[PDB]
Amino acid sequence: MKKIEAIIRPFKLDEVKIALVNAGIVGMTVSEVRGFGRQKRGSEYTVEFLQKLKLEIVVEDAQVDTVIDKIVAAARTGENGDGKIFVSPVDQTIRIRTGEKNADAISAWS
Amino acid sequence: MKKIEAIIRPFKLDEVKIALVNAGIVGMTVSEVRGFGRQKRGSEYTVEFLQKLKLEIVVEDAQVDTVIDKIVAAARTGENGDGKIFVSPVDQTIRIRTGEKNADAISAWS
Amino acid sequence: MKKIEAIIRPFKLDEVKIALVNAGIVGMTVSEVRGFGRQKRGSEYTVEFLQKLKLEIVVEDAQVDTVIDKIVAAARTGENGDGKIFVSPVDQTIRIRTGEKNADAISAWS
Ligand SMILES: Nc1ncnc2c1ncn2[C@@H]1O[C@H](COP(=O)(O)OP(=O)(O)OP(=O)(O)O)[C@@H](O)[C@H]1O
Ligand SMILES: Nc1ncnc2c1ncn2[C@@H]1O[C@H](COP(=O)(O)OP(=O)(O)OP(=O)(O)O)[C@@H](O)[C@H]1O
Ligand SMILES: Nc1ncnc2c1ncn2[C@@H]1O[C@H](COP(=O)(O)OP(=O)(O)OP(=O)(O)O)[C@@H](O)[C@H]1O
Ligand SMILES: [Mg+2]
Ligand SMILES: [Mg+2]
Ligand SMILES: [Mg+2]
Repeated sequence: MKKIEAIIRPFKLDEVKIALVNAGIVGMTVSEVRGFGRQKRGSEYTVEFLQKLKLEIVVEDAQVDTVIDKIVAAARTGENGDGKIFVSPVDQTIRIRTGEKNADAISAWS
Repeated sequence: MKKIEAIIRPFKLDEVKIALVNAGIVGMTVSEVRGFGRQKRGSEYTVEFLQKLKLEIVVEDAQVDTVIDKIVAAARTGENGDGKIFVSPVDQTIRIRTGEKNADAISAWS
Repeated sequence: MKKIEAIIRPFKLDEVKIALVNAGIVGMTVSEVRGFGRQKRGSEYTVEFLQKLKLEIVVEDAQVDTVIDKIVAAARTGENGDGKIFVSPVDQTIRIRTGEKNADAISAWS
């Protein structure tokens, strides 16, 4: 199991969501965040942090590469600021209503 | 050390908090998020993302199973949408005020 | 690659940002959160969760100790509530605009 955390442009949420759902994703969490990247000592009057959305998608390992490709293709515009993806390990997943775990708590297959 | 990330119904925060504190938890972070799960191509007029709270609780490994059980018991209602828990590894924890690490930065025992 | 998650006092954002940028950091994400720590059964009228900012900084492993030290030095005040840092593994990083990975998606060196 892995967590895919994708930081995207806010306007891209629905395009990314549709891509993910059509690829078989059946869960995801979205956070409002602000950030900076490489910015191709500070100011008291201006703000370097830009609004983004943080998508968190917990998947099985066999899904990761597909998910990444779907996100990148849907989120990209070609302009600096398109976002960044971080993949990290997940040890266990539990569905609260039922107590089901791992693939049972993630998968479209029940 | 592990991070327990629990996505719960907003109204359940205080019931879950009380359960955790009574089980000996002495730290946690809460985020406002939106999400979807299995939803037992999109719309321009309606919103599939539902408001939830993201609880992040960093614990020692011996605490994990207890914490999960306390969260599930307090958060559950039986209706779809009760939430989901993800456990992930933590390599190091540091308390900023003192520089203490790991168990010293987590534990109720000082 | 590691994720450094630093929970800090809101007023400290710019001091911490400046320290990180001067140490060579060229990316970070900030979240509004609420939390509690050790609090040196609840109430219906009062709120134990305190506003904090969650900084997420994905770095290469050689940067971690420097980053931690910069954060702690900039964020500390000496009063309870100064914050907490969690370090966790990252398996892969992808820049959305270009598809670059790992160090190429993190580093100041291109
Ligand atoms: N190393 C990082 N750690 C944590 N968050 C980051 C990091 N780099 C970028 N981010 C997040 O991703 C968002 C988008 O970054 P952005 O797309 O500008 O990256 P970039 O490296 O500057 O690439 P580009 O050249 O395409 O702009 C940032 O606003 C921030 O929220
Ligand atoms: N795989 C996932 N990855 C990331 N976040 C998820 C995932 N699945 C669910 N979530 C988060 O958990 C919240 C609650 O999900 P929910 O309880 O509806 O899960 P479910 O799998 O549909 O189970 P149920 O049948 O009990 O509804 C979602 O709104 C989202 O924030
Ligand atoms: N174990 C934990 N898991 C998750 N978040 C935590 C944990 N401990 C603290 N936090 C987060 O860090 C914030 C700051 O905690 P705080 O600095 O009060 O920690 P503390 O352990 O009480 O240390 P101090 O004695 O310096 O107050 C909390 O409000 C919460 O957001
Ligand atoms: Mg950029
Ligand atoms: Mg559901
Ligand atoms: Mg405290």
